[PDB]
Amino acid sequence: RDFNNLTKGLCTINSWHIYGKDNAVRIGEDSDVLVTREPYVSCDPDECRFYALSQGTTIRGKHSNGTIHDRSQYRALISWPLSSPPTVYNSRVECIGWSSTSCHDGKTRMSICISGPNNNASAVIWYNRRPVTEINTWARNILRTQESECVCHNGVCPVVFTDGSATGPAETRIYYFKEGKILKWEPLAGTAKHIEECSCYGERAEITCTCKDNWQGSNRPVIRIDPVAMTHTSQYICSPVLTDNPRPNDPTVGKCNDPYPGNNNNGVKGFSYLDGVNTWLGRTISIASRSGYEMLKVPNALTDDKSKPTQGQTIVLNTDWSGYSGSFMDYWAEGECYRACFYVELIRGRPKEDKVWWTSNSIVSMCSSTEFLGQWDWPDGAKIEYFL
Amino acid sequence: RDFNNLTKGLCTINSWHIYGKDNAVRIGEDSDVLVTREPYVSCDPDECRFYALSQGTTIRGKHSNGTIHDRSQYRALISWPLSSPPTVYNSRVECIGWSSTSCHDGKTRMSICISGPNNNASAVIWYNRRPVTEINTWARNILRTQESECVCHNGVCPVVFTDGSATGPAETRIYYFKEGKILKWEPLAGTAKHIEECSCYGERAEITCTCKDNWQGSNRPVIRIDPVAMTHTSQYICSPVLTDNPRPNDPTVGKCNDPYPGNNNNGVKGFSYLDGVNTWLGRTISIASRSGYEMLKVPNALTDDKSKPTQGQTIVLNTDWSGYSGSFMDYWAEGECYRACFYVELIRGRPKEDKVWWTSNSIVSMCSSTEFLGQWDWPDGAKIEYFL
Amino acid sequence: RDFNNLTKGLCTINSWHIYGKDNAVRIGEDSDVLVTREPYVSCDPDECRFYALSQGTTIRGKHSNGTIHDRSQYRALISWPLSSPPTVYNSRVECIGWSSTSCHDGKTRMSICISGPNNNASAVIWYNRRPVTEINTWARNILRTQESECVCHNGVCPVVFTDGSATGPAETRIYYFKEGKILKWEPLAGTAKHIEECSCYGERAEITCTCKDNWQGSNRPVIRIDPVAMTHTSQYICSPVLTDNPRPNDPTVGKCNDPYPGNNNNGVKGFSYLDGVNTWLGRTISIASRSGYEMLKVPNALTDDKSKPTQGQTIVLNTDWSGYSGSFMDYWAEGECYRACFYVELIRGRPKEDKVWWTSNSIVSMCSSTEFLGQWDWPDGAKIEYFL
Amino acid sequence: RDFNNLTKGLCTINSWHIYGKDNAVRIGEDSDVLVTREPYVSCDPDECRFYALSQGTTIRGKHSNGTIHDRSQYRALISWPLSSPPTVYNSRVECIGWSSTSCHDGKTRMSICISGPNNNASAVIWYNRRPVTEINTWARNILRTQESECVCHNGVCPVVFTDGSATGPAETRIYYFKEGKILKWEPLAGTAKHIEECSCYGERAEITCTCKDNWQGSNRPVIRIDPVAMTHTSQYICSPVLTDNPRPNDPTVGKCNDPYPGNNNNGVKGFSYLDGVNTWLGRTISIASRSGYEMLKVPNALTDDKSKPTQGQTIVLNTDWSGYSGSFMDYWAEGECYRACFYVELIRGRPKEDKVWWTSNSIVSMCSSTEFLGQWDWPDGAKIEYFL
Ligand SMILES: *[C@@H]1O[C@H](CO)[C@@H](O[C@@H]2O[C@H](CO)[C@@H](O[C@@H]3O[C@H](CO[C@H]4O[C@H](CO)[C@@H](O)[C@H](O)[C@@H]4O)[C@@H](O)[C@H](O[C@H]4O[C@H](CO)[C@@H](O)[C@H](O)[C@@H]4O[C@H]4O[C@H](CO)[C@@H](O)[C@H](O)[C@@H]4O[C@H]4O[C@H](CO)[C@@H](O)[C@H](O)[C@@H]4O)[C@@H]3O)[C@H](O)[C@H]2NC(C)=O)[C@H](O)[C@H]1NC(C)=O
Ligand SMILES: *[C@@H]1O[C@H](CO)[C@@H](O[C@@H]2O[C@H](CO)[C@@H](O[C@@H]3O[C@H](CO[C@H]4O[C@H](CO)[C@@H](O)[C@H](O)[C@@H]4O)[C@@H](O)[C@H](O[C@H]4O[C@H](CO)[C@@H](O)[C@H](O)[C@@H]4O[C@H]4O[C@H](CO)[C@@H](O)[C@H](O)[C@@H]4O[C@H]4O[C@H](CO)[C@@H](O)[C@H](O)[C@@H]4O)[C@@H]3O)[C@H](O)[C@H]2NC(C)=O)[C@H](O)[C@H]1NC(C)=O
Ligand SMILES: *[C@@H]1O[C@H](CO)[C@@H](O[C@@H]2O[C@H](CO)[C@@H](O[C@@H]3O[C@H](CO[C@H]4O[C@H](CO)[C@@H](O)[C@H](O)[C@@H]4O)[C@@H](O)[C@H](O[C@H]4O[C@H](CO)[C@@H](O)[C@H](O)[C@@H]4O[C@H]4O[C@H](CO)[C@@H](O)[C@H](O)[C@@H]4O[C@H]4O[C@H](CO)[C@@H](O)[C@H](O)[C@@H]4O)[C@@H]3O)[C@H](O)[C@H]2NC(C)=O)[C@H](O)[C@H]1NC(C)=O
Ligand SMILES: *[C@@H]1O[C@H](CO)[C@@H](O[C@@H]2O[C@H](CO)[C@@H](O[C@@H]3O[C@H](CO[C@H]4O[C@H](CO)[C@@H](O)[C@H](O)[C@@H]4O)[C@@H](O)[C@H](O[C@H]4O[C@H](CO)[C@@H](O)[C@H](O)[C@@H]4O[C@H]4O[C@H](CO)[C@@H](O)[C@H](O)[C@@H]4O[C@H]4O[C@H](CO)[C@@H](O)[C@H](O)[C@@H]4O)[C@@H]3O)[C@H](O)[C@H]2NC(C)=O)[C@H](O)[C@H]1NC(C)=O
Ligand SMILES: *[C@@H]1O[C@H](CO)[C@@H](O[C@@H]2O[C@H](CO)[C@@H](O)[C@H](O)[C@H]2NC(C)=O)[C@H](O)[C@H]1NC(C)=O
Ligand SMILES: *[C@@H]1O[C@H](CO)[C@@H](O[C@@H]2O[C@H](CO)[C@@H](O)[C@H](O)[C@H]2NC(C)=O)[C@H](O)[C@H]1NC(C)=O
Ligand SMILES: *[C@@H]1O[C@H](CO)[C@@H](O[C@@H]2O[C@H](CO)[C@@H](O)[C@H](O)[C@H]2NC(C)=O)[C@H](O)[C@H]1NC(C)=O
Ligand SMILES: *[C@@H]1O[C@H](CO)[C@@H](O[C@@H]2O[C@H](CO)[C@@H](O)[C@H](O)[C@H]2NC(C)=O)[C@H](O)[C@H]1NC(C)=O
Ligand SMILES: CCCN(C)C(=O)[C@@H]1OC(C(=O)O)=C[C@H](NC(=N)N)[C@H]1NC(C)=O
Ligand SMILES: CCCN(C)C(=O)[C@@H]1OC(C(=O)O)=C[C@H](NC(=N)N)[C@H]1NC(C)=O
Ligand SMILES: [Ca+2]
Ligand SMILES: [Ca+2]
Ligand SMILES: [Ca+2]
Ligand SMILES: [Ca+2]
Repeated sequence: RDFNNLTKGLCTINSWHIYGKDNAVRIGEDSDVLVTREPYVSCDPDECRFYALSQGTTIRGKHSNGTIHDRSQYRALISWPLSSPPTVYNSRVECIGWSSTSCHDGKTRMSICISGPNNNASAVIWYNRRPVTEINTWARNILRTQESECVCHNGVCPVVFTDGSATGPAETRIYYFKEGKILKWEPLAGTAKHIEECSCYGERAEITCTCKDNWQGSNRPVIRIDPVAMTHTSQYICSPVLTDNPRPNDPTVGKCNDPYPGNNNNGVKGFSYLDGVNTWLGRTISIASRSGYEMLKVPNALTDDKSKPTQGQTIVLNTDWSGYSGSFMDYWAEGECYRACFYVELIRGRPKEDKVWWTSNSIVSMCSSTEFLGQWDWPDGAKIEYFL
Repeated sequence: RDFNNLTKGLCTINSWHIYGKDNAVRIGEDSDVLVTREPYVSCDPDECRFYALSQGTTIRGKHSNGTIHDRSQYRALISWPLSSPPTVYNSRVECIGWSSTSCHDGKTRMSICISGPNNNASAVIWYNRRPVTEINTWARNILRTQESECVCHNGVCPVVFTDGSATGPAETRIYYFKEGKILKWEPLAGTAKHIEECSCYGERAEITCTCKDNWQGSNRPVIRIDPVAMTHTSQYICSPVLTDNPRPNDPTVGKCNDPYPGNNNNGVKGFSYLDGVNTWLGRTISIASRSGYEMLKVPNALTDDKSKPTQGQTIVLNTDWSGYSGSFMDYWAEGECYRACFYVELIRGRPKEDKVWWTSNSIVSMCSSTEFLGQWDWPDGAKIEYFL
Repeated sequence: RDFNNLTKGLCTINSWHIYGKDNAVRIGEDSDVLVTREPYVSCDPDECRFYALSQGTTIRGKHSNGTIHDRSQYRALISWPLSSPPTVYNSRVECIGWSSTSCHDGKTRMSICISGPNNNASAVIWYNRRPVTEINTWARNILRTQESECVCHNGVCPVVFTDGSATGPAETRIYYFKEGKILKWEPLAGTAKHIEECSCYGERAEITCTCKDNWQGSNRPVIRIDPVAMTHTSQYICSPVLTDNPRPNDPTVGKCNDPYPGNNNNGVKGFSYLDGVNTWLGRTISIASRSGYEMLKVPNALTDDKSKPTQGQTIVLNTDWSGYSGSFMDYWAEGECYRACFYVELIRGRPKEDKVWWTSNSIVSMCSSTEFLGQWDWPDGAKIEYFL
Repeated sequence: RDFNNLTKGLCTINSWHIYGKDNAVRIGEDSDVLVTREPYVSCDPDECRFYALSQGTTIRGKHSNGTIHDRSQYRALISWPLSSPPTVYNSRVECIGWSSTSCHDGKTRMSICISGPNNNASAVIWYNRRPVTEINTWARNILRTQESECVCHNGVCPVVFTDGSATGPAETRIYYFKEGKILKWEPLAGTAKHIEECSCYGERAEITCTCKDNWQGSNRPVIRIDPVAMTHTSQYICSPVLTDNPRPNDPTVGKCNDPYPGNNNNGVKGFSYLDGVNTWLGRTISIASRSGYEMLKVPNALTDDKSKPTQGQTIVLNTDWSGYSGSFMDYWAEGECYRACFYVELIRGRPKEDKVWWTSNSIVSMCSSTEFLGQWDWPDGAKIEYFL
């Protein structure tokens, strides 16, 4: 109809309720489920769906062998109905590639897939299910993007890309697209020293992205975008409650404009909702691996370098595998505020579970409640032994 | 379009004709059919569908082992086309949880799923396929609901929940929702001493629910709701034709305001159509187990403590497994009256058939006919030996 | 929109072109295809679909054992997209039962399914996908109907039923339905001595049905219905080109008002297009079994007791299995005339191929061409050995 | 809405970006994927889809044995969602046959399938999913057509057919259809000596077809059609960059009106975009077999007998199997020009890989970019060893 405008602020997050869960690995042990990774969720005005990067093979299929690898010509961005698993028969291919993002602007959806060899990748921007724009690699070193939904305001949908090293300074760009066409792009500015896999959400005409500093930071970089002025700023979450993985133990004081040191060249895509006292941070429980997942209310985490938790909710037990996590919201729901939501990728198989030769995942997702709801843990649920 | 109003009375029930049957277990022996239990049927203005609580695994899959358990993080309310089986590929997830209800108000559908650990469950009310309201457990002991469709009148859809003990007094509440929001809730009143899994239907602006007294009664409790005044009453079916399971043998006189004794802490979800002489009761044939199923016309069963059958129809032979049963009607059919319908859950596997390690079911459903139709029996039809 | 009226006459049939073929048995050897029999084809104003009586199990499934049987509680009328096979995942259940008919009146579709034990069957008439009318058995001996599409005119859709003996006189009735309700019914009249499984088509406000006299006739009975006056007549195809199976060898002169003798208590559902010189008869090639299939142009077959073929087209070689055949036409196609179409059921398995324990079929269908097209034969195509 | 008119010219082709890839063989190793060959792509105003000739069996099924054969009664033209594989459950049958073409005219789609024995084949032209016209073989020797999409202009959709010898002169005809009806047909004229499997595209009210001279030419014949005047011309691509397979090595000067000699009675369906300096030719890398695939910019290839490449892009490595290739464009995209697209059939199995008994393929497709994008190679990706 008309382009959606981020006119509402976030609802008060007093807890998280269960939103969707596909139990993909459990079900796929005996049905035609595609092997995936790097999942996310994204809404259209009339439907919300699960998204991920297929590996072009079923879990039980013999081609599942070797799916620990990230980039191949057999990957594609696929979407499927909320809480169903990604099967061969219900999965819709949005585009071909090994890194993606996608978002609805209110009128139609823009999906972006990057493919190519390491030194010669290219992004192709689809709008209304047709290819419209193509961007060639600028640093010739794995052009890559969010791995979660982008956000639009009045037709303008900013997207963060990175090209270059994962263990040194790289070239991050913020592209402002409208109907799949490039209106403008900027180089990253601010104090964030390295940007990877941004998780974004929008409220009151501002887009907040919590990304990942693979190079040096255990605290997360944040990019705040003005989609009207088409400008942005960057910094790090000030809080001592560190949210990358692996990471050192929490200090008593964090860093606002520098990476918090202790772990180099590693991390995991993650997210946060930064809204004054209504601030909640997601993170793996383990400081060593992608294990467990919890949400912590840390009032003013973005700007207060001594902020610590005032409330929390466990999502996945530390005795269960987690993985990537990101933000999304249903911008087309009823009500006066946007309900914060997130998903957690539950990785199974390699490298942690190496008795099998594949790597896949299932999805669990939650949204906020103004109630103070009791908590449950939500594991993948599959028994690896069955796959042997 | 507009909210549906219960303006019609029930059609005269002279017999029952076959409405739907999915043969899920038979078919699932060699196809991707989800393991389920606690099924029901519910209509939208343009389609009627089968509903149930998936176990997040196929019947043939290795994860089917252990599906006798009621509550896990792998369950979800799913719906699928009438008479098809619940497959991985055609099942639509309505919400995540291990206890549910769902009903269309004429404009859109409300679905409710409760999830959580025993002492910390929570309900989330979805409307128009979006989460709108959340209710936290009030007694910290398995918050639970109908397991069959709710009913709406002018946008108001009452739902009965219970939280607390299954073998003592508990806290039952009647919530009146409109567009997924709570307009009001009451504690249970009347003479019903324990309420569980209510089966409801609406006619002439009144909603009748035949539930289950797990604690003491072999006769069924009944809750009659006024959706306009948002008030209700409760009692027991007076008739000596006892309809819970297990149960004692039928006496010559029943009880109108107290549970009829003889069996404690057990039962099965069931239903009835209470309409003066046009009254029909459903029940298992066996007084000891979920075996067989028959419909009995017992004129004035609700108010006459000596009422006995004047007609009957066998639905499932006593040599076949039955299970849960509930009511639903197509409130959007043509004609001057609402045609009473019901379903019977045909449970296969554990605990009765323990050579297999799973528990699932298929569905058979009937609706009333003004004709006096010949009868057939409708068993699940699967051979357990094939699964070995 | 509006009720369809049979305002056109048939197109000139100079040959038959391929219309649809599902290769169900071939495909089902390694995919989830339901076991069926008694198939047909029927069109809606915007789509034409394949129909059949499912056996409630896949071909490869263990429950396929015993599917030679005709009537069980696991059968249902299902429809699926033209030329696809009937799979567990794309098959839509129209109603439950072991004998059926279905037709679109221009506004919506009426489907009829009969179920029950032999001495207590009942038909339930569905309209707009809802049950509207029920008819109880009148002779208590396998109430049964067409097994192919009915035809409508201005909302009136006549249907032929038979109840009683298959090897003696029985009680055949012609019901005139409108919006699923009974406007009227007549007993069969005319000279046809036994009626079973009528195949019908409509043109110029008249409905012609070529049925089967199981009891005595090797020539086929014909019922011509006036859907406006709601009256009919009956006789036999006069031609010596006999079209039932099994049957004696063709004589030089046939019978117009009596069954042509030589074979008792047996036959196969079949059809014909009776249109003066534009007359074409379908029949198995073998006079002994359901083997082969050919179309023969026999000018004035209905009224000329010495009529013989003037042209022909082989559909299935005599070295291939055939089975039931019936008529249908797309009453919503463009043009000035109705294009005659038909299907042939290609039965595989029992009783002819008894190395397997199942009985199923695939479908081949043709429509007429005003051209004189070259001919091909169209067998099922499956290798039974593969199923062993 | 209205008939589409070829009002735009082609966009400038500076490179090719990835458009779609189904990884059918990889996925089909463990899921219900139909065996196919002779694929293509074609767009409707609201969706673009993959098309191919099914073999009426899954790859893993036992009936896959023998699928190297081209024509059987078990083949059919099927279409399915872009980039999904052709499965039993998502494939839509357009018509029955072993040679086809299909195109949308802006209002609805016309699909053509030819079936029959070698000496008695016939084409049936479907429009709006209904059979409208039939054409009988004229030379009684494998009536055949494009194997890729046709193109329409103001309702007129020209189609090229050939009937007769594949190793001598044959009878090629250009049919001009409108709403499935024949407006006119011509015999082939011009200098092309043999025509087979034309690949066509339209721009600025002209339709260009790059076909295949099976008999003598290693250079490709080209037919340019005027859909308004309903006339055409024919010649060969003048360029020395030879594009058939097998073929001799490239000379320094090609032939404009005669087949370039060196290889007789063999070839492969292929295509080209002939647009002055904006000219790009596709071809297998190997001069001996269907191996590899590359796109070469050869300015003025059609008219310049000494034209050589000025740029290029590898699509499939010479160490990977290729096969048929053809053109299509989304005539309903936004923008001022038509974006040239093409697909490459990646054949697996027989005759090159004879350890398996089947022959199938997957699809890769690209469209043009005005950017100068980095290149990747796109192989089928399946491991034949897995199928053993
Ligand atoms: C039914 O449901 C309800 C609803 O969920 C249940 O109630 C919930 O219970 C939760 C668990 O207790 C509770 O969650 C905790 O909240 C704490 C904050 O509240 C307390 O402090 C505030 C502020 O003073 C008070 O207002 C309030 O009254 C409380 O006293 C959080 O602080 C908790 O998180 C910390 O502990 C958990 C382990 O429980 C860690 O995993 C987590 O990371 C936090 O601790 C680490 O990080 C901090 C900050 O740097 C460190 O100081 C600390 O030492 C830890 O550091 C180590 O571990 C991390 C992670 O591994 C590592 O990185 C680091 O290096 C160190 O090694 C926790 O979030 C809910 O708030 C509460 N909800 C409500 C509404 O009440 C109820 O119990 C359920 N009922 C039943 C019967 O079960
Ligand atoms: C073709 O189709 C038609 C249509 O279906 C067939 O006709 C139907 O036939 C049915 C079976 O006969 C018949 O059903 C019965 O109806 C009885 C009522 O009708 C009779 O009584 C009235 C009132 O006097 C008369 O008007 C009428 O003329 C009849 O005489 C019911 O009473 C029957 O139910 C009871 O019996 C069945 C077993 O048949 C039990 O399973 C059932 O539970 C009922 O009996 C128990 O409960 C009562 C009440 O408390 C006890 O008194 C009794 O002892 C039983 O108690 C024991 O068992 C229960 C259950 O296990 C246990 O809990 C308890 O503790 C005890 O142990 C039955 O419903 C249809 O009405 C009739 N329909 C029509 C339209 O005619 C026709 O036969 C078919 N044709 C062919 C050829 O087959
Ligand atoms: C390319 O395609 C075209 C198009 O299809 C091919 O041409 C077609 O060729 C067909 C086969 O020849 C042909 O079909 C036959 O048509 C005959 C009628 O035409 C002839 O007679 C008329 C009338 O005189 C002439 O005008 C005309 O010129 C011809 O001379 C039919 O009579 C044929 O059917 C009979 O024979 C077949 C076997 O071929 C039987 O299966 C069939 O049942 C018919 O015969 C039985 O029944 C009759 C009637 O009672 C008996 O008299 C006779 O003895 C048979 O009876 C026995 O068998 C039956 C069945 O088993 C049994 O019940 C009974 O008891 C007995 O045991 C046949 O239909 C097409 O018309 C023709 N089409 C066109 C447009 O030309 C062309 O050949 C193909 N090209 C190539 C290269 O292959
Ligand atoms: C990142 O991405 C970019 C973008 O893709 C990469 O850059 C691309 O690199 C490509 C590979 O180098 C390049 O493709 C080549 O383009 C050549 C034309 O450009 C050159 O010539 C022009 C004209 O002078 C100059 O303007 C320009 O500056 C260049 O110098 C083509 O000529 C190439 O094709 C020929 O070679 C390939 C092998 O590479 C053959 O397979 C192909 O068939 C062509 O050669 C055969 O045919 C010709 C013509 O008849 C014969 O003369 C020749 O001998 C060959 O003949 C034999 O082989 C054939 C086929 O088997 C057989 O039939 C025959 O009988 C003989 O046996 C090639 O197309 C892109 O244009 C370039 N793109 C851009 C935008 O720059 C970049 O490298 C990537 N980066 C990294 C780090 O990898
Ligand atoms: C989001 O904001 C823009 C205004 O920036 C709205 O766009 C106006 O919409 C009306 C109706 O479409 C037009 O007549 C105005 O000219 C539009 N645009 C501009 C850019 O001025 C848009 O409608 C808003 N979206 C919603 C859902 O309200
Ligand atoms: C059910 O009853 C309510 C009246 O209680 C009907 O609601 C009225 O509908 C008309 C048209 O929508 C409005 O103009 C009235 O104001 C509506 N409501 C009220 C609450 O007064 C409703 O239309 C009835 N439903 C149907 C199907 O007739
Ligand atoms: C089939 O015939 C009936 C007439 O018998 C047509 O019905 C008339 O349709 C118009 C528009 O719906 C009404 O105003 C007339 O009263 C209708 N009916 C009768 C029974 O008189 C019907 O429209 C015809 N169908 C078609 C497709 O033309
Ligand atoms: C393609 O061209 C034809 C003109 O040749 C357009 O057809 C005209 O369309 C308008 C509206 O439908 C009619 O009133 C004219 O009579 C139409 N036709 C002719 C043949 O004169 C057609 O609309 C054009 N297509 C598009 C998409 O613009
Ligand atoms: C305190 C529980 C009382 N109660 C109603 C039961 O135990 C019911 O028993 C039965 C049962 O089949 O008897 C299954 C139900 N299972 C299910 N809905 N998943 C279960 N309810 C819950 C919520 O687990
Ligand atoms: C008294 C029965 C006479 N009759 C028409 C038959 O026996 C038909 O025979 C055949 C048959 O293939 O010959 C199958 C039919 N099977 C089927 N429609 N399920 C069956 N009809 C019924 C209703 O069972
Ligand atoms: Ca890091
Ligand atoms: Ca009880
Ligand atoms: Ca007979
Ligand atoms: Ca050649």
